Parts: sequence; C-alpha cells; structure tokens
Amino acid sequence: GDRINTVRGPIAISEVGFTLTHEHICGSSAGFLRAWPEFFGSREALVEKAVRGLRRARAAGVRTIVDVTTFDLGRDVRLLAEVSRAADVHIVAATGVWLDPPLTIRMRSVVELTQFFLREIQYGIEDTGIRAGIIKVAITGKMTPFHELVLRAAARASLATGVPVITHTAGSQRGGEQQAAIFESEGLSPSRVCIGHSDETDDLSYLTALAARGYLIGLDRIPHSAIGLEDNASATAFMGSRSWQTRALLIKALIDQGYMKQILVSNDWLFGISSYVTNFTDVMDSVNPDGMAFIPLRVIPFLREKGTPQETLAGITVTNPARFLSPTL
Amino acid sequence: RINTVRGPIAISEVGFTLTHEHICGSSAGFLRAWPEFFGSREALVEKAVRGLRRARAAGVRTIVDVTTFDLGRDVRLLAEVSRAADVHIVAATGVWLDPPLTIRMRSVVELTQFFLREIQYGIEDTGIRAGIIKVAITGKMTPFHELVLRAAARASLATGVPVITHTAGSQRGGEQQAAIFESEGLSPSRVCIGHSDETDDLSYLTALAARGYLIGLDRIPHSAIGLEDNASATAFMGSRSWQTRALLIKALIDQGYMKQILVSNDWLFGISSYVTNFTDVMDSVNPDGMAFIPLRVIPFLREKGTPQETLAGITVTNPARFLSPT
Ligand SMILES: [Zn+2]
Ligand SMILES: [Zn+2]
Ligand SMILES: [Zn+2]
Ligand SMILES: [Zn+2]
Repeated sequence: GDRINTVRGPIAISEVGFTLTHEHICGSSAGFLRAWPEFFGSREALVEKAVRGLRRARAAGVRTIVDVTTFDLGRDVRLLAEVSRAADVHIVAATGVWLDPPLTIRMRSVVELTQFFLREIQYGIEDTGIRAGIIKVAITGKMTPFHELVLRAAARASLATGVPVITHTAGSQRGGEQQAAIFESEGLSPSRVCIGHSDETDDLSYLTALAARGYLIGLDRIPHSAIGLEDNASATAFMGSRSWQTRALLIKALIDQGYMKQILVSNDWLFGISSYVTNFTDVMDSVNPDGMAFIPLRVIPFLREKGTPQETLAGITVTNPARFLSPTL
Repeated sequence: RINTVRGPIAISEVGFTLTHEHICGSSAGFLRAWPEFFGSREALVEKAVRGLRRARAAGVRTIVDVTTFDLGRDVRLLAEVSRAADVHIVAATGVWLDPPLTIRMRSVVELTQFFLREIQYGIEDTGIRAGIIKVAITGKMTPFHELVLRAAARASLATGVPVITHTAGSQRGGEQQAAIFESEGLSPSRVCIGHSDETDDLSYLTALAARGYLIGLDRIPHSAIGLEDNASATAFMGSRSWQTRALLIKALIDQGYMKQILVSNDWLFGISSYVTNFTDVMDSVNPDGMAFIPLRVIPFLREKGTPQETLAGITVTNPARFLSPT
C-alpha cells in the first residue's frame, strides 16, 4: 500500500523494518502528563527512561513501534516525537478510543467519532500535523452500545483512509468474534484488523478460526506474567497468571497451523503509567528488565529453539507489520 | 492578593464577581484535540470574548471559572479571553464529575499533592495558579467522593484558598459534604455549597448559612421552562422559574444571612461534555449569558426592595472575602 505516517513524517514501507505492533511510551489520560509531570518524577525523567528503553530495543533490532495510546489513554504526540527522534526509532501514533473515554467522547454519535478519527488521520493530532497511522478500539466485558458505536466509527475511518484497526480485547473473554461481526457489517476487510491481546487466551480453536478469516492475531503481551508475584493483587490483575512461554507458544501454535502470515507480536510495554496503581512501572520492570527488547532478545530465540525457521520469524516481525500498516483501501 | 490567569491582583481590584462560571465545559485536552467541535478555537474565543465583554458592560469585573482539569480547563484559553475582555478570571483546581482513571486511582495524599501543585506552583507549564478548589458530587456520596473532599480540605488548609462544591441529586447533599469538611478541620467560611438554588428547601439552606457556609445560588438562569419537548434540557436545565430561584436570595437576606450568599449563572460559552449543540439550547433560553445576573437578577432584587448596599455586599464584598486566601 502507501507510505506509513510516523511521528517524524511519512516513511517508505521498506524502512519500517522489525516492528513492535502494540506498545506504549506512557499510559495515562488526556492532558495528564502536562498537568502533573511530577507524577512521573518529571517529564525529563520519563523522556530519559523511554529513550534509554527504546535504544535498547533498537540495539536488539527493533526499527519501528506502533504506539497505540489514544487521546483518552493520554497520548502526548510531542512526547512521542521527542522520544522517536532521540532513540532514532520510528513511532506510529494512534487515533481511536481506549477503555476510559471522557463524557466528551461518550456523548458522541457514530458520525461524530468517525469525524474525530478522520481528523487525527487526515489532518493531524492537535496542532502538530502529526497524523495517526492506526485506529485503536478497546472493549472489556460484554459489548455496550457505545462500544459498537466506536467499532463502527473505526471501520468507517479505516475504509475512508486505508489505515488499519487494532483492538484491545479484555480480559480473556474472547471478544474477537463479537468485534469481527460488527467490522464485517460495515464492509471492513479482516486484513485491516488486528484482534489484540489474543495471547490472553489458550483457546486455539478461537484463534485459528479468526486467523482463517484473514484477521491479524495480536499476540502482544508476551512478557506479562505475575507468576512469582502472587502476593501482589495488582500485578495479577494487570499481567495474568500465565507464563511468557505459554503466551509465546501460541505464536508457534498458529505457525504450525499454517497461519504465520496472520500473526503480529509485541510486548504491550510502557515506560510510565498513571492509569493504574502508583509505581506500577516498577513492578513491570522487575518482571521484564528487557522492556520492549523482550521480543527480539527472548521470544525470537525461544521460537527458534522450538524449531521455527528464521525466515518465518522474519516474516512475522517484518513482513506482516508492513503489510498491516501500509494503508490499503 | 488573589491569583488570576493574568497574575496576582489586589483584593480591591476584584470588584463585582461571578463566583461560579465556565468559559468552556469539556474534558482535559479536548479543545486542543478537537477544536472544530466548537467551529474552531478562534470561534470559541470570539464568542467568549463577546460574552465576557457583555458581562463587563453590565458591571462584572471578575469571574471564577470553576472548570477543573477533568472538565477540560484550558488556562491558555482563559488567559487569552481574560486579556481581550478585560475581565479577571480566577482558575480552579479540584475534581469535577468525570475524573479519568488517572485521577480515580489516586490516594487522598496524591490528590492533595495534585491540588497543591496547581495552587502553589502553577497549572501545567504556565505559572498560572489556581485560586479555588472545586469538588463535585452527584447523588449519594461514594468513597472516591469522600477522598476528594478530604484532599480538597487539606489543600485549602495548606493554602487558604476556598472550596466550591457542586451539589446535585440526593436531598441535602451539602450536609454530607459539610460533615466531611468539618472532620478535617476546615472552616465553613472557606466553603461554598454550590447549586443551592436547585432546591426550594429553604430551611436546609438557612441551616447551612447559620453554620457559616457560603450558599451558592448560582444556576438562576437554568430554570428554563417552555422546553417540555426537550428532555436533554429539563435534565440539565430544570423545571422551575428563574424568579422563584432569585426569591431564595431575598429569603436568605431576610433571614439575616446576606453575608453568606454568592450569586452566579453557571454559564459557559462552549460545551462538549453533554449533547451536541447544547450551547444553542442554552443561548436560546438565556441570551444574556453571564450578564443575566447583573441585567435581570439584580434589578429584580432591587424591585423587591433589596437595598443597593446589600446588593453590593453580595456581589463585591462576599466574593472578595471568600476568595482572599485565609
Ligand atoms: Zn490493550
Ligand atoms: Zn496497550
Ligand atoms: Zn456544577
Ligand atoms: Zn459549574
């Protein structure tokens, strides 16, 4: 398809490289970083931590991350740009709606939210001219009317622009079938959609049937595991009780079923978070000191060790994300 | 002195004050992310500047914009329209009815620190300091509401800046708030129980005034009527007449509590936190905007025999005593 918009401008598909398809520099809420930077120690400290972390990912071979932080999760596109330039890693920014829409979003019609996603894709985010490269939607629980409205607006925005849609499916309730029904009712191609956090379930029948329809399957919280931290209830709620190897083996399972082309792999990492319990980044850092480099440093060799061909792993980490991100009407 | 979005001003410069107003009701960062929702940022500024100049021409010198972070306070917007309209604007910290998860997850200690940052250091990177703390409860009080009230009390006690509350729903919700504030050691004279004109339970208001609370009779033009085929109106507006609300002002004066009264419109010039184009419904019902209090309510009170000195006390002296950090 087309070139891809990043927070440093449009880049050629050939320059995307090894891509982490679901990441965050900072998880918060709109305007939060600007209003209370000292929550993160300082804006400067957060920038330093993110740049260091992204450089380590880069040394490990990562060339692009997709930051799927929305307006309501506190996307600060100036932060993303500063960090992208200093780490020299491409960052694709997002539009869409996560789990915490304010009333200003919850009161909107499907037409109005389609207009908001389009502005962020076609014109730019705020007054920056930086255009979103991906539409993020999030649902948890059983779907609400508002969730359906958001999915329809995302589908309509994707159809008008070619940019893909990524979903947050929480927590293991296997919501992809419910989401796909709505996407398809709007005429959206499954090839434009990633059903994210699919690694939260071990239901391979569910995963395979979505893959077979041409959905991308986001196996993208691989390092998250609270095993060993059972005394911390907040760790278990956020990271789950399944090992990173259990998650990673789903990648190999879908490969072995013939669906290598449908797999997107990431960490769903963060360098700062205020949307949850205080200091939770410290708990994450203790589980996975590799941060975003976890995928290339730990998961790729694990999968090779289990017999996955290197070409297959390159197709999953380079070719699939390029095919996914490249705008395609 | 009192902090405004243009810096500190002397108490004597505050003048006729509207103590509960909004330039724009939205959510944090919404104006910067979606200005076209309001036509443009420029269009909102022009509408707000004209409306503040109307209020100024009717005698208003200061408004207190009680928009918090989560209601979309944009202090650069406030500074721009304050400067262009030559109307002082006092900005707010606190928490309204739509806190994001980043606020809902915080401890009482953390929320106290946030409010203190906005009062003592400044809002965002602007150096503009909040001059009032807003808290909002709708319905029956929750654990999170109680936490915000205590953080507000503590921020008030550390800075001397007053607390304004949004009451709505459950009966006599000012009593719940008062009990919490008093448990923290906050003087009632630092607290305005807002939207008190939404009730006709005069004994409830007199009792709070008697304890030394300020009584915010501040939704007077939202009385509405004539919009029965507009459900969004009646739920946000109300089903009473503005004169009946205004009569509450005279009733508290007659009971001896003129010094406890604060009067305002609770107006705004743009809103995205409710139904689209709700601003049009508002502007159709009250085309005076923030000038409604000086153009309609003050004459009304005068006709009912309220003396000039009493009206000056309510509109100039009470807000100055309330806002001056103590
Ligand atoms: Zn997610
Ligand atoms: Zn995520
Ligand atoms: Zn209110
Ligand atoms: Zn208000």
